[PDB]
Amino acid sequence: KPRGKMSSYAFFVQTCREEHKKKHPDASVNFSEFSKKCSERWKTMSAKEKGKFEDMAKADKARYEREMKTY
DNA sequence: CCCTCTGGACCTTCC
DNA sequence: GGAAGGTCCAGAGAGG
Repeated sequence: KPRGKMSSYAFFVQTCREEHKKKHPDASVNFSEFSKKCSERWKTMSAKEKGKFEDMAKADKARYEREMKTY
């Protein structure tokens, strides 16, 4: 079962969590409040501050298709 | 000694 | 429109 695609937002939240952990390895992390602030941040980002992540998504999009052609 | 699932907010992909 | 299925997850149950 090939993993499902990961949107730019999925990549962004993963990255926000990697970035948050490294500087605060003491991290509580509440499902509801981590989600809210990641998406509150995604709003204040620009079409190309986001680009870094859509690229990661376009890549993982190609990955899915490639694994998909064998399952 | 060492994968899967569940709750749920939020977002994009897909029907 | 809105379901499906991603991201964030600790702890428990299932199994090597």
